[PDB]
Amino acid sequence: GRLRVVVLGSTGSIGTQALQVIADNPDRFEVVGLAAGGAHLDTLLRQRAQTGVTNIAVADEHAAQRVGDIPYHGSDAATRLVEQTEADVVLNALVGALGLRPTLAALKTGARLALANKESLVAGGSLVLRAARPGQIVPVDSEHSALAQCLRGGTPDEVAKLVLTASGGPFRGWSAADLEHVTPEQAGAHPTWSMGPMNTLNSASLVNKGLEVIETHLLFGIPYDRIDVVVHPQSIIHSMVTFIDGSTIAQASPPDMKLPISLALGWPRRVSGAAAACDFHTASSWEFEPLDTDVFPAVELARQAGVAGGCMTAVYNAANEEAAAAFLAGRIGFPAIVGIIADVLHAADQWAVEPATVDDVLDAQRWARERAQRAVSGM
Amino acid sequence: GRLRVVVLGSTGSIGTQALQVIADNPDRFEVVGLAAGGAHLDTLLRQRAQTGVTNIAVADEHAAQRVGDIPYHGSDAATRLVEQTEADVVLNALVGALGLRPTLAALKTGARLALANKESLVAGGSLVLRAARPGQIVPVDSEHSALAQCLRGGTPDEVAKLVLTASGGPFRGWSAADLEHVTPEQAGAPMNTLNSASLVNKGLEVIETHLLFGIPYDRIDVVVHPQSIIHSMVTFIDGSTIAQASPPDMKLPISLALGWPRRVSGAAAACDFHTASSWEFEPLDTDVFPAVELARQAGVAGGCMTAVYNAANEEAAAAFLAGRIGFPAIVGIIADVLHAADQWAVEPATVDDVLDAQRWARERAQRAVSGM
Ligand SMILES: O=C(c1ccccc1)N(O)CC[C@@H](c1ccc(Cl)c(Cl)c1)P(=O)(O)O
Ligand SMILES: [Mn+2]
Ligand SMILES: [Mn+2]
Repeated sequence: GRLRVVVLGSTGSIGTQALQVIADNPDRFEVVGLAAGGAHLDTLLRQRAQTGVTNIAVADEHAAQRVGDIPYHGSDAATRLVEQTEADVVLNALVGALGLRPTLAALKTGARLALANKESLVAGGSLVLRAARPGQIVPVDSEHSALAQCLRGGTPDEVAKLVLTASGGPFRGWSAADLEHVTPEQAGAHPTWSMGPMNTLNSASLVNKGLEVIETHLLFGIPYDRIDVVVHPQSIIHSMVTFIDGSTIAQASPPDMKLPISLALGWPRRVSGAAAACDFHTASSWEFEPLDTDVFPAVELARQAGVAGGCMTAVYNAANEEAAAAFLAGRIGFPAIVGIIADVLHAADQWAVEPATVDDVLDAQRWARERAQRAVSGM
Repeated sequence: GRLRVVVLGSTGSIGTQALQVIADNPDRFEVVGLAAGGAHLDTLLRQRAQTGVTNIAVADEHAAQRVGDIPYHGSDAATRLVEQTEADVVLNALVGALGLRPTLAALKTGARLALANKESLVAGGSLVLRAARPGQIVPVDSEHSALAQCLRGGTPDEVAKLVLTASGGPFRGWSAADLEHVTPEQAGAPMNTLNSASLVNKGLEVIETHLLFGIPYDRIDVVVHPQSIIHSMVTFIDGSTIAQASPPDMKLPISLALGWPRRVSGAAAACDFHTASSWEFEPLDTDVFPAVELARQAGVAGGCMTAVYNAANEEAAAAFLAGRIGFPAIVGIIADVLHAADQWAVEPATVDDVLDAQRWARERAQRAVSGM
């Protein structure tokens, strides 16, 4: 009855919330593994003391002189923890490149993978899919969690459309001309040595939604031409599924990541009192409007990369990271982020091949960065 | 593959929409029987012509005399059609008291009952429930169709609340004082329309929801949603709500009731999320509209009380239409009648028990009218 949980990336926002859900629900879950990168050693050590969990890994080579009592440490040590720890669920909330090998290891163990790491699907693609059995991957992000719930409304042959909702970001309703000269600070993107500013930039870019469309295709096996994005400023409905008879099923909740986290951990069972429900005793309205795809071409560009397949989505994401970083640094204008991704992709025919190994994904990503760094440089 | 379908009340709105669904899906369904009152004989004869179905029932004896070719005629013609005809699904879209016996006949056959007759469950209560097996009654109403769909979102132990949406009728935001002056014309009256306006329809649907899904009344909520695009929602124990949405079109829940658990391709248009739209929610003004509160009271009391609730409504509704009482007196009289109905919390053993409750309720409502 009690599920054994490995929490990877335990010190970040997703990992800390998952540990609160588990602490609230010791009848349903027990923590059996923790992993974080060496920069987060002090917090990881606090978690060991608080959870009493000693099976912990420092997920990289860093803090190398302070790991004398850590059971796993070094490059790829989170993968080793996953390989060696009996569990029912691996929550992978590692950030970026770190997340890929532990995802692959988790799938090989036969455990459920509660996947928070975007890298795994966006870059890994068919590497990750070929390692998974049907139903083994359960998403942690609000939208994909919404979609997985709404897909319960019918059999696969009855699915007409998947509809992801999007806030539209801070430039919702702006013209191309309006966006020509915006600053990173106008996007709500301010410095911090984390993926925070990148994440907020991707939200302004609509690249966030592009990535979520890619993840949707891979998670649910629905063609790109049947994955739509709708703007919904309230973010109460987190996504919807439209079925062949005309019926749409939607999932709605006040924003709170503990809900989709709880569900991914307990899948298929829901977790009592994980989050607060919508209160239908106070007036509200849920608004929907089309995405302006002329102004925000990032989403259709993600579909184009996705349709090409293989390492093309790794290329899309890696080119975005470089271009977005350039925009953050004040080196390029806002429109050039997606302009650069498009340029890199146009040159990227060699990367439509499926990746044979992790190294092919890494090669595609290095190529894409180099290619994006060139585009940025002149300009 | 082909489900044989008996359509009761074939000439009404639901009936005709159902025939069109069946005609569009001959691989899925076949019409094998029709029943109507006879008021719209033109339609029935036209339906006989288009479907080829000669297996027909007519309530009116003088209207059946008009053709003299109808195998079933009289006050129980529909019931006798159900008893005789080999079917997989009986769609009962008969109106009012006409629907109860046919519902009982249908359940007795073992066929799925696609139920569009509110009276069956609301008045029939446990008598209808005792006649049914798990899953045999499949609701046609948009709200209950939505609920059944949203329940796929989890297991039964995970359900926190069922939330029915209500249009609010044309008198959203009106005071009791405002409602005093309402004419039949303003309330769109047309018994479903009046009930929509008075919120009694929602009251009835709350009772139906309890009896169909076995959720307690204190966990069946109503929210006002004027667009009627969200048709109902379920809130699960983890805080997640699952909602069903579509442009209002009965062909959707009709198709689903006939083909359950399988969906029917192209039954209805989907929401078009490429055009801007707004879905508004607001609480019901329960001071001005207590019909749902009253329905819960009747439901909790149980037995014949919901039969009393519905019959008092119909009498009071008739009085309002006749010009004998004002609009707020409809639900006012329902309350008065229910409050006098302590003796009626007894379980109905037979159809006559239900008819006795309804008689009592009609007479008590009339006495209240003769007061005002
Ligand atoms: O299920 C239905 C219905 C739905 C669509 C079309 C016709 C009837 N009804 O119960 C009719 C009354 C309900 C209703 C439902 C949908 C609409 Cl579009 C309207 Cl006007 C009224 P109510 O919320 O007022 O109680
Ligand atoms: Mn998201
Ligand atoms: Mn209804």
